[PDB]
Amino acid sequence: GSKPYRSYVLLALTLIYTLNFIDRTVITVVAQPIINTFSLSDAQWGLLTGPPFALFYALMGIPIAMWADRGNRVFIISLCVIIWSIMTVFCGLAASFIWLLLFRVGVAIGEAGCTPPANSIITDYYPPKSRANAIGIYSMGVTVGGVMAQLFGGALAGLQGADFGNFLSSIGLGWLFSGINWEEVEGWRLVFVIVGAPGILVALILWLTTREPPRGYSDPKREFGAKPTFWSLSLGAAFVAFVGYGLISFQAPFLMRVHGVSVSEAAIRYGAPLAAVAAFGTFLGGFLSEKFTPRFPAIVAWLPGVGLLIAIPAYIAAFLTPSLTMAFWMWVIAAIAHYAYLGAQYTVSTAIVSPRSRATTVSVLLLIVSLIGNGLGPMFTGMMSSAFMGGIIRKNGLEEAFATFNPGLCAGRMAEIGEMGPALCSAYAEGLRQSMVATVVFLVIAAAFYFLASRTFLKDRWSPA
Repeated sequence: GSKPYRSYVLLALTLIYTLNFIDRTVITVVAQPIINTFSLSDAQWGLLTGPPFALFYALMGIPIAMWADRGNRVFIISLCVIIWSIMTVFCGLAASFIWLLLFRVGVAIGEAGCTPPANSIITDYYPPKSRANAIGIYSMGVTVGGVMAQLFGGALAGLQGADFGNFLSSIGLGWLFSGINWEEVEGWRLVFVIVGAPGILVALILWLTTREPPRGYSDPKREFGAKPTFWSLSLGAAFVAFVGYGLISFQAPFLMRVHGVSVSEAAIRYGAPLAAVAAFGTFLGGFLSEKFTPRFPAIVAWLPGVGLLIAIPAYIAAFLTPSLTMAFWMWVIAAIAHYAYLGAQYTVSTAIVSPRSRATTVSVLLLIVSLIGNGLGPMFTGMMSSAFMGGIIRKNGLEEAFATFNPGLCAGRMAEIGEMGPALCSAYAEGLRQSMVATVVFLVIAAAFYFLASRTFLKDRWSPA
């Protein structure tokens, strides 16, 4: 590399990764908007925000990783950056739920090929003396990306299509002003397009300015599978992630339906704070695992899963509370406890395997936590929400009214729904509220696995003696 040049390459890659997480998570900011537009079932929203990232890892990251090792240059990143940028603007342009769902899978496929190349890139650029600093910096893209998604998404939502159309026209793009009724363009479309578009320019800049480092350069010169502790730590993390993904996927719809916050406020005043908090708890739980190991590992107050068990009431309080102020603060407490156990299980998994094998140990564990947590979490939370609403409709005989239900009318056009419109809106709020509570009860399943891990830990532990 070179004293400031490789630092530029590192910044470029970290920015890509931040943008990767911006595109990935901004979908949760504009949830209810997309739902209103297509009159989607919460079951459908869970489907859109869950299983499509079965293609992110299991069916694409493993292929692309192999491609990077025996493949081509920086091109692979800049190619993927364009793919998931294009697919993100196509989401803005989606005609229907299935088109939206297809484009989303495209984003997933594109993002699969971000980090595996970027790790190799950094590794060859950086000397072992400082590879870990570089990679830690790069990793910050997740935290920054999560918080930026809630900030940029929040800001861009509530931009009127008319506003954007005037802007485009004023900067010389009347080729887009003509043919589009900007007054009827939904804000969530501008979010997707404004967010995804500039990534193509970014990809081009990366490709022009970042040189493919020589493989292995660095000029400044699977035993876990046999262990029950590993599979326990994996499942408990997949259930901690399950709840996290479920909740994030419906976080803003909840806050809107139940407390009447605007899309922007949902994302700016709650979304981005809680994202930071969730990262904070994640780092904290790994830190505490490292700090408090006085020749005593798997550290945790006796009855290991009890910290998760504390998060469950804090969560349930937040959901059931009529004060939004207490909702936020209880949620902050609950996220800290909750995401702590995420980082704790990450650290402990490296305690049961030889150093040479920690990479593949964490890789498998994260594949598991993705497929199960991201793949099922939102889908459970959606289905239960739809189902819990169903039960209200049955109990109150709302079926006839519901047949003409369109979530969007709840905003201010409840009379237009019919005689039982307000009933249906409260059912729409309560179905989700009840599912949010059901969701976090899965932290019982998670705590159960954490306990099971502590039972087999000291047999499966790794010691250098």
